[PDB]
Amino acid sequence: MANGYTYEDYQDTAKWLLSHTEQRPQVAVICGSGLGGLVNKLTQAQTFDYSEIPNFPESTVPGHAGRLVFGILNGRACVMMQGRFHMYEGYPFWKVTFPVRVFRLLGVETLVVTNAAGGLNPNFEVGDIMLIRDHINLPGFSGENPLRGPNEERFGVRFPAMSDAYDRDMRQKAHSTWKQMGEQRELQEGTYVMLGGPNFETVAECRLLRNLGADAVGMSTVPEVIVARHCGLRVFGFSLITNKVIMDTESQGKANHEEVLEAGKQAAQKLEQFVSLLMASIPV
Amino acid sequence: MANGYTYEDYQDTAKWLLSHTEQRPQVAVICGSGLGGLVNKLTQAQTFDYSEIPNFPESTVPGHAGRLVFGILNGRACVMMQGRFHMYEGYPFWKVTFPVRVFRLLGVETLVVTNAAGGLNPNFEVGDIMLIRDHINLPGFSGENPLRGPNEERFGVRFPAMSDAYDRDMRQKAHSTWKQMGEQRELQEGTYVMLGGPNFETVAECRLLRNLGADAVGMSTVPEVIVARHCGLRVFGFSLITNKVIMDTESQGKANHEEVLEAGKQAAQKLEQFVSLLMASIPV
Amino acid sequence: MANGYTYEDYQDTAKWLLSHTEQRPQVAVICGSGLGGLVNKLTQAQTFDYSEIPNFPESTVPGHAGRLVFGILNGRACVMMQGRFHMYEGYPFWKVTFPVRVFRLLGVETLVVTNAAGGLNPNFEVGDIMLIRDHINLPGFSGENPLRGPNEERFGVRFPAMSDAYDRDMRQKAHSTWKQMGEQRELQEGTYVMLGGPNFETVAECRLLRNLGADAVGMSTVPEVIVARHCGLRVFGFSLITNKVIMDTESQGKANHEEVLEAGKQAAQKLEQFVSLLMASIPV
Repeated sequence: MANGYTYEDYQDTAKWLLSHTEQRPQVAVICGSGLGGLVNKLTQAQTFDYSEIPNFPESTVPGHAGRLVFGILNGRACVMMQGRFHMYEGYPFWKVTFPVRVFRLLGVETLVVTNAAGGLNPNFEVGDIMLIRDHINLPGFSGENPLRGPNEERFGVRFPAMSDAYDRDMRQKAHSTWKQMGEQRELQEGTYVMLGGPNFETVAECRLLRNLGADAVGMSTVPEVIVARHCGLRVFGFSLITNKVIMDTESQGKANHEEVLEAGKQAAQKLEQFVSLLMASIPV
Repeated sequence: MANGYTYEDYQDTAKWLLSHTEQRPQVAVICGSGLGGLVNKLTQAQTFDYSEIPNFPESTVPGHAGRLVFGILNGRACVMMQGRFHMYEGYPFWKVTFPVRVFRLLGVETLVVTNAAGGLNPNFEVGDIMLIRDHINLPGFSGENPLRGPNEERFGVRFPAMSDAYDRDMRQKAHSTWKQMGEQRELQEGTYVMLGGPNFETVAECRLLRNLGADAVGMSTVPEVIVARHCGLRVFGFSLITNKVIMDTESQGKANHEEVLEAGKQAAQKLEQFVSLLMASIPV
Repeated sequence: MANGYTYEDYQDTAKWLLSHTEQRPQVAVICGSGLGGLVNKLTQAQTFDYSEIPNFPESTVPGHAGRLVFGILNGRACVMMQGRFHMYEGYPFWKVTFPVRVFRLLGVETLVVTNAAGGLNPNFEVGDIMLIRDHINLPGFSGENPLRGPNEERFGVRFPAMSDAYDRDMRQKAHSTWKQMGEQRELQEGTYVMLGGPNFETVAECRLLRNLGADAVGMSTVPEVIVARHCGLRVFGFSLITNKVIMDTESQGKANHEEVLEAGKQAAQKLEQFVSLLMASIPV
């Protein structure tokens, strides 16, 4: 069905959270596959299992702890989604994106999204970090959109713009921070295309996706970004290139969630330091 | 769920309409965003709010009055949908397209569809009128189709052809009429691509859509055309180019429903005269 | 809703079948539009109407007999789906693909899929047989996938690979068999793209599909292949090019299910002999 949550449902969850923690984060971070380690840098951390939070869905995917963690990251108060929800789990987008609106009602102003992704751009290598400059919402083309149904004007407008989805200032700061890190490999950047999943792409599909102008492919993020932008949140994020997608038929190989998770560990420290540093650049 | 309306549901609504008006139009016109002024030229006009008509859905979008108006346009009896329904409102296509089949059961033979659209073809300018020569149904690729489910043979066949959707004769007459109007700007023509919405497209999505061979993009029309063709209605229509879609990242701008509606006013008189004149060209 | 069948539902149907036939096929064949004649070569044939089989959906499309036939084809025991299910019938993919998992639970190891398809590659001619080398799942891009929802690990993994969907060895054997047949026309090969239907494509849509790298277009097969691969079945199949899709606007013509079915008859004997011979090449 279309969005089942009323404005009050979001409000109730927000109030519940506010009454269970003294922390008041202005930044929210959604950790994708193999990126749950970001919470490790949090001090004064308070954890809530998704099942404790009224109205919150459940992370069923491996590598998605399913915990909402409040804490200080590089002197900045934040709330992290250690694990997220995906359409392929059977969740409609209005459920997948539930936390984003709750965050808005908590006083959050900035949303950082991260995910594991397959590289479509041939110049990418496993371990690359790609700053998301733009996206292509394939499910959206068919009408599968978290905003489908009556519009809640207390959140945003009926026809929100998406061309400026990823904050220009933050991406600039992101590049500056990367340089301060003295990293060898250049900070990649590009377009992230989202598809439903859960199966991995065929060679024909990959070629098509690259030809559409996509740099990385995944099964998440985009719906959260759309909902964030609809309610006025500043958004920025990145994809951890966990694998090079098979672009030629029978080229000895096939993607697997194992390599995805395993990759998240080698580049864990990398993006973990990066995100912590970015906290300082996030305004307010 | 799949189509919930039985053949009788359509019949009941048709009979209700026939018993409440003496008018018997052979032409139906669906007015899109900012095009509700077309009813203004109607004489002997009788209006029914969608909420009065048994089984009729509700227009919730601004600029969509939500009234079915019967009247004479240029000496021709017609029924106009002052406002339409969209998938992004939460309506499945079988609800969005309900009126089209009712029109068929009223004796209507021709359907004129109009809409506001973003220009993908760089040669288009705001205020341009694009005769729809063909379409690309993105939601249809995924199976979201008003014809999905058991086929009602009393309406049409199981596998209807769409390659000849837009009547060739009418488009020719349309061009001739435009010339008689002595209009400075040439009558544009092209392919209309439909996507779900309600958010506006990203730059990457726009580039992709243009590359797919689309001339204009919108969130309506196509489902009505498919249903019309399935039940044997002659179809023709056009898009009012209300805005030039941002084709380059951060090129100082973003689409908005306001500019869309505001544009519909400047080009209102334009397409209003055009449609009135086309009445004479519609056969029978 | 997401998959409604529990593991037990599949098991119950499998046990029912095993207790009603002594046959134990290791190969399953799904016959598409106009290909129901393949059962004619079966000896020791036992037929079950889909309506007799607990949990089985119903074939509503003409040319789809709706019978599950057990028998010997070229000395090899097989089970054939004389007719299949399609999304456009109103069936969610978890219902369309129900038989594939039942086959797995019957001891089946190989799945042969066949279908009628429109040719996108200009080199194809009506009557051509195209070995499916790869596919493009458009509905999958939007999330419409038979695997959507909680994953049944007793069938397969959460994120199955699809790049190797069509068995390389079988396609090689397929080509060898074709040569032994002394056929004049070369055995075609390519990518099959699936879309929802039930309407036939517009010219713009066709151009787009070809540009995406598709060789043939249809409204089936892909979901069955995904489910087959998820549960470990060896898969291979082909499309009977029943028509050349209109690639140019108003080029005197339009597709129809009649020509589709009529074509299946001329090339019936052709692919019928071909499939029977392939039985010998299928391993185990």
